[PDB]
Amino acid sequence: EEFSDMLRLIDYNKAALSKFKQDVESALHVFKTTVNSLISDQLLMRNHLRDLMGVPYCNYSKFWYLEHAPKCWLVTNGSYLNETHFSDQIEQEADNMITEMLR
Amino acid sequence: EEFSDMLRLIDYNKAALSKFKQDVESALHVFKTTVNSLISDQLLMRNHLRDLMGVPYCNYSKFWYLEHAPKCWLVTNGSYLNETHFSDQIEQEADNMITEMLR
Amino acid sequence: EEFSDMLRLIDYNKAALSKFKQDVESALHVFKTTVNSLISDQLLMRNHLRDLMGVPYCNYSKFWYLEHAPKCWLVTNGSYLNETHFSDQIEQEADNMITEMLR
Ligand code: IUM
Ligand SMILES: [Cl-]
Repeated sequence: EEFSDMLRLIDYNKAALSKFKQDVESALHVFKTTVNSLISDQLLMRNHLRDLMGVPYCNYSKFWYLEHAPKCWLVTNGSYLNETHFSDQIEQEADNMITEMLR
Repeated sequence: EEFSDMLRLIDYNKAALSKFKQDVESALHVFKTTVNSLISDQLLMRNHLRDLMGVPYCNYSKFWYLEHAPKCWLVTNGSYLNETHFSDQIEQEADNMITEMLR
Repeated sequence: EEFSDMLRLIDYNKAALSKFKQDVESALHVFKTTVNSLISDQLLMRNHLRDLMGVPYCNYSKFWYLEHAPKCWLVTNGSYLNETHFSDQIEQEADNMITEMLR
């Protein structure tokens, strides 16, 4: 069946996207952990170096800065990256549609 | 219609990819802003620490280094990350094909 | 043919995903190179600043930390990011199925 072959093509596209989303999530977890470690060490350095004491903080808060973005310090204990977890709401709706179709 | 159901499956795959591209773009903007802040603070530190004055710069330019990649300094004011914006050229061509099909 | 039009829609979804995977791989290579340069410079700084000599290393190894994640140093010469290359196993299986279908 040509019908069967087209369903298989759709299934491959769906599976390749799901695997790529998982792979990107895994990669970003490694990047996030690494960048957070650099933030922690940079803060630890700053706290142990008296020659840096006169340097002011920019006091630019996270969200305003993300929308608007030396000098002054930009990195603070508010700079840590949170985990990235991609929504599967669309894929879940597709899965619900398939279960229904399957008669 | 089986026809209608298959169009719906294609539509879900298309929408899930578009949402994931937007989500990745949002995530990379946060990562980029954070890494740029670490570059700025690292440069600010270097400029205020006399014990680092004898350390040379590698003088490896961005593009050659990206293709070829302590020691000497690697990070400079040329290291800042630019914004990432993913092409939708293929999706735009698909949208043009759909508008036409729709008779 | 409606058949021909649906194959074209599947082809656009497949191509848009392949292009996006390539684009993400290109972007992550730039981010990875940049973060590795920040690690190298942070290590170089630490090695030239006597005021940091009493600061201990956390001695948290990469894999346990990635699963479990100042203080002590988190960044070491074991923190460098490796290259990210996304599997195309599913897409390769789809390509093999298409070659076969094509009679
Ligand atoms: O510590 U004396 O410069
Ligand atoms: Cl599809």
